[PDB]
Amino acid sequence: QGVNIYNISAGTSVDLAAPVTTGDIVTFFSSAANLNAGAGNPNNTTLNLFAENGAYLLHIAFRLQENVIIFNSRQPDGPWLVEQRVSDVANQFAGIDGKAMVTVFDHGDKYQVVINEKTVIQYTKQISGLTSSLSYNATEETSIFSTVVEAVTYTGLA
Amino acid sequence: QGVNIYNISAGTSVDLAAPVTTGDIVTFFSSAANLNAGAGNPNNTTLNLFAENGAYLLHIAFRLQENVIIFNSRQPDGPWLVEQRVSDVANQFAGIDGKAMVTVFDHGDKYQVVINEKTVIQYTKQISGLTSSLSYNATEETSIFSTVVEAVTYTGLA
Repeated sequence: QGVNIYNISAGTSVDLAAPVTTGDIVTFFSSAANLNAGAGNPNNTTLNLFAENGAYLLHIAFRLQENVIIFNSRQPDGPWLVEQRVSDVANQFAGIDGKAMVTVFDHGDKYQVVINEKTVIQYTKQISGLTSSLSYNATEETSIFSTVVEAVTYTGLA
Repeated sequence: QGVNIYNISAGTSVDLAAPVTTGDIVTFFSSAANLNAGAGNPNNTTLNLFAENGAYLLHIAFRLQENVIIFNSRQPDGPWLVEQRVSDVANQFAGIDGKAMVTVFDHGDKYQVVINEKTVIQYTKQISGLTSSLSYNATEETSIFSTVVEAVTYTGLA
């Protein structure tokens, strides 16, 4: 029903004009896929869906060195909750080369995360509610994505 | 439920591994928005959703010179049906500059077309059925989009 486009530069957040809720979709598009970049500190790149109060509803962290993708949630002044890990970063991106897209489906009780065309995990939510903002963090030298990542939300779907 | 990514170069078509049906979404992403390009011949750019038999379920033609976007449908060896026109090409793209995305929502009886963040038209279908393939046509010199346009489909939504 509705589409919104956001240009997110590395290390910045953006507020959504249309929050994402159950039944909605969000896709992060990177024109690059630097899977052979230097080590993160410790994260090479992070993608995040935030609640109205700034809590990390979904934190996606890519670490080339540890060679794993971490998924977690946490309140603004709170600790990371239960960590979910998916091993082999490059493997999750296989299929589409040179660029990448991370799509998150809000399924109410879980977040379905698809890297390129592969569903990497069905994340059981640890914090619920609507997604009010987004962020993409990484340094200028070791991000696995382009300096700018386009985020596109599809809302009013349910 | 499912995501598929296709790289479509100007003047080519691609077959979908997952056809698009009622409730599904397709987005064409262009890293450029050449709204000041030379005249089309007559189309500067066209985006198409095709049926299993190759019929044009939805034909989107951008003509800078005529300064209008045309929407129509037709069978492979048939004539264009009822033409729907939207005047002022640049106006439909306003809001997002430098790049562009055309999203099509298959609503069963109609196709909702969103250019960037603006719903440009609720197209009453003249030919029904599932979308089996996609295409992006334009010359190498006057397309309003980049040489390569990424198409992303979101299927299994209904």
